Amino acid sequence: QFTDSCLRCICKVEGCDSQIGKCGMDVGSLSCGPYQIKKPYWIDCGKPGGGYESCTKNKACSETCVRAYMKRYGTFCTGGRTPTCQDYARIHNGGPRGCKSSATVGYWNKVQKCLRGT
Ligand SMILES: [Cl-]
Ligand SMILES: [Cl-]
Repeated sequence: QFTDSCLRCICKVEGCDSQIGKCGMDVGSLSCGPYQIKKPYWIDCGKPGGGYESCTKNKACSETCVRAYMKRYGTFCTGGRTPTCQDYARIHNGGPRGCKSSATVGYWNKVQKCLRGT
């Protein structure tokens, strides 16, 4: 299962409480809030909340979205194998195929340093 420890370390790498109420475009598309959720991710997690900006600026609604996204795409990305936090963090960063993409390994390494207290 996608755990609170996994979620917390994804939050930390994305900016977490410092991004409550905030959106930005510096990553290359619009990303909002403590988990830096983009609009297609909010569509894919089931459009929780009052709207994209309303949900993803808010920590609790963002966590509803992330949890739904991991439940929906985790075993999709792994092809049926039980997912781990490595898979969940890599699909947060890279999309539903992210757990297989070399481009998300660096992101997992940052999450894993949080899980190790580095
Ligand atoms: Cl793991
Ligand atoms: Cl790469």
